[PDB]
Amino acid sequence: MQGVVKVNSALNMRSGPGSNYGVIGTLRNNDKVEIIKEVDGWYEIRFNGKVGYASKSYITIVNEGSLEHHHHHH
Repeated sequence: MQGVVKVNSALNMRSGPGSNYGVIGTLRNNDKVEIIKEVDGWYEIRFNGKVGYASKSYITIVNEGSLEHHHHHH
């Protein structure tokens, strides 16, 4: 499992799953991270030996049980 962060500039990381906790670090775009689990819609990721949560809007799950091959749109 590998999560991908998509942000125009940079996405802030938080110790708890909420904006109330506050930013504990800064994440860059195209930054591969390891997802531990999803709680309250928030994704648990680990970076630099630190554990926190990130917004699902800026995080896209890779291979979410996909199986389609050589798929073509329209």
